[PDB]
Amino acid sequence: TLNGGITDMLTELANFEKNVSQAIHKYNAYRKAASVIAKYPHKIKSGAEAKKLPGVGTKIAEKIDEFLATGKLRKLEKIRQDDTSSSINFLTRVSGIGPSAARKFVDEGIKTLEDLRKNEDKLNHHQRIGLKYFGDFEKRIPREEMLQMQDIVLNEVKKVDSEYIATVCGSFRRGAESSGDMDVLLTHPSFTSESTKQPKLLHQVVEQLQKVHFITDTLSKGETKFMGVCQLPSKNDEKEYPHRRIDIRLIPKDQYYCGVLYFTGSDIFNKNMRAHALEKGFTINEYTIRPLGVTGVAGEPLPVDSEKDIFDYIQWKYREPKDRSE
DNA sequence: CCGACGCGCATCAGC
DNA sequence: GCTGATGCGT
DNA sequence: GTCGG
Ligand SMILES: Nc1ccn([C@H]2C[C@H](O)[C@@H](COP(=O)(O)NP(=O)(O)OP(=O)(O)O)O2)c(=O)n1
Ligand SMILES: [Mg+2]
Ligand SMILES: [Mg+2]
Ligand code: NA
Ligand code: NA
Repeated sequence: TLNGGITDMLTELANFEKNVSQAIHKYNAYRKAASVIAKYPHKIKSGAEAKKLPGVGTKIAEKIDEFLATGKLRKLEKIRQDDTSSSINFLTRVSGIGPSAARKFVDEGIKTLEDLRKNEDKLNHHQRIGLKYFGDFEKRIPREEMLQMQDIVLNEVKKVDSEYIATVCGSFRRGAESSGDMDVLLTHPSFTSESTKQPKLLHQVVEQLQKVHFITDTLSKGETKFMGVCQLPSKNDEKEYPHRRIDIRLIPKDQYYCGVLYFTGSDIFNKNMRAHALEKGFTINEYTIRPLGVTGVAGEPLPVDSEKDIFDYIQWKYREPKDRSE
C-alpha cells in the first residue's frame, strides 16, 4: 500500500457515484483507476505520473494532485457534510438496500440504524436479515476460520452425496489472509450442460447445512444459486463466532473451469478479462467462452479443459488465482 | 468527439 | 399465471 | 470518468 491515501479517496468517490449519483459507469471508472494504482509499485509523486496508467484520465490526475498537495479532497469534504448523501451512503451498507431503496427510505424519514430497527415491517426479507446481521457482515473472516468453514461445508456435502464436489472460491481461492465472506462452487455429475438428471441438487446441500445448524438464514435461493448466512459452532463457554455471508453456486459439471474462473475473481479482474475477451473477439461467462461473429452474435462454445485454456483463447499468459486480486 | 463500458434471484407492472 | 423490466447482488 | 476508433 504505497498509495493507500489515493486509492481510498477513489474508492470513496466510487461509492458516492454508485449510491448517491446512481452513475454506475463512474463507479466503475473510479474503481478501475483505484485498482490499477493499487498495484503500481511506486509511491506516486504527481497526477501526471498516475495519468500514464490505463484508467487514470485528466479529472482523476487533477484530484491526485490536490490530494498529494493537501492530504484531502474538497469535493469529498463537501460530500461528507451533506446529510442526504451521508444518509444514503449509510443505508446502502445494509445488504438488500441499494441506491434506489436507500433514497426512498430517506424520503420517508428512515435514515439511521435505529430507524431501520423500528421499521422492520417496511423491509423485504433480504433487507431484514441484512439489518439483523449488520454488525457481523462488517467483520472480515480470518483465513483460519475460512479453513474451519471449508472443512464443515466439504464434509457435510460428502455426506449427502460422495459425488458432489465443493470448491471454495472467491478471495479464499486467491490466497487472501482474510475474506469478506465464503464463496462455494458446487458440482454434481447429474447436472451438466446436456441435462439435469436429478432435481433439488442445490436444495439438498442447503438443507443438510441447515440441519447441522451451519446455515442459519437465507437471503435468496434458486435452482443454481444460494445466498445466505452461516456460523461456525463454538466450544463450551466460548463467545459465539460472528454470522457470515455464504454464497453457493451450482454449475454444470462439464463447465467447471469457466465456472471456477468466474467465481475465483476478483470482480474487477473478471471485468478486465471479459472486456479483453471482447477486444479479442470472444465473450466469456461462467459457462462458456464463445467466439463473436462479425455480426456481433455469439457462436458455439469452444473446447475448454483447464482455466489456462480460457487464457489462451484471448492471448493472455496464465495468471494464478493469487495474481487475480485486482 | 462519442459510443460503450462483463448473469441469478426477488419483486412488480401489465395483460 | 406468464413475460419482461427493474433492483440488488455475485 | 476513461478510452479506442
Ligand atoms: N461484480 C461482481 C462481483 C463478484 N463476482 C464474482 C468474482 C468474485 O471473486 C466472486 C465472489 O464475490 P465476492 O464474495 O463479493 N468477492 P470476493 O470473494 O473476491 O472478495 P471478498 O470481499 O468476498 O473477500 O464472485 C463477479 O464476477 N462480479
Ligand atoms: Mg467472497
Ligand atoms: Mg460473496
Ligand atoms: Na491513463
Ligand atoms: Na446494500
